[PDB]
Amino acid sequence: GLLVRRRPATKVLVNTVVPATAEIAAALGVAEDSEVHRIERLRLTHGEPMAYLCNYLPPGLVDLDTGQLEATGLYRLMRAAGITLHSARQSIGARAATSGEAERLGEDAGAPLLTMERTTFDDTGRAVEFGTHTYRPSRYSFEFQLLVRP
Amino acid sequence: GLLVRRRPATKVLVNTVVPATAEIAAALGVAEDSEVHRIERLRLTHGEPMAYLCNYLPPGLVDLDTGQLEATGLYRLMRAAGITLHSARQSIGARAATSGEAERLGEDAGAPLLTMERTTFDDTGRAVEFGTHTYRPSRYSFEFQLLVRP
Repeated sequence: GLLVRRRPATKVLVNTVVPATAEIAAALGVAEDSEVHRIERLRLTHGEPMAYLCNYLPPGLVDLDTGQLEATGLYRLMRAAGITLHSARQSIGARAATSGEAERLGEDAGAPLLTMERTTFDDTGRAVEFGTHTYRPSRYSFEFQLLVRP
Repeated sequence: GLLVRRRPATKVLVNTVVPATAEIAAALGVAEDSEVHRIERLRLTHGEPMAYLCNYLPPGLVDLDTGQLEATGLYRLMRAAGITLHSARQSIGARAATSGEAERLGEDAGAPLLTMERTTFDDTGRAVEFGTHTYRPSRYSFEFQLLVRP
């Protein structure tokens, strides 16, 4: 079996409620146009922008107060509200940035970005969080160790 | 603790012996300019190029016959020669492709590529393999599941 070990400042840009598109509904297992929470954060290191984090949560899970979010990570907050985080599904990829995300991060439109999409589930196998993220490749990379564990 | 589960055709382009640069020596724990094996593979899916794989092995580990390499994966071959693979260190990133890798893969110079670097160690904690890879982001992504395991 394969065990894993993974090898900044946060500013909230969006804290809203929104109807689920098909992609979001699919990820979270809710109905299209049902309401979900949309959060957007910029993460900076040494005052420079590192990553752009968009997250979607299903209704009635957590109190999403902007501010709490600038203090601690989203997972810590969720556990704090007594959500159990049991697994996550992840895909890591790369894209040319469109004008929007290129601006938010301080980069030219078309410049390569590191992307990742994640869905997080609880004890009962329900999606609890869906994230769609971009990272400045000159500023960030996914670092981990894989271990064969008896 | 965090367990992990991961969610083509191969053509050998280079099978050679080469002096270690500082980067390669560092990864593998050998001396600069000491000799290492350099392998290069193109992986294709449906006859289209998916990834460009450069690997370096320290001397006297495996018989690296081109051909065997078009049949099976590099890890299987190494285990086959009785190497124990115990862990690996990985970093995943993104780059604009330079003319070289852009050509090899069928892409314009500057087009975003998915990159990954990996070092693999055996039972005794020695590097056994160092890989430096590129992936066409429209053709590939890193897919996995993370599990909290009692």
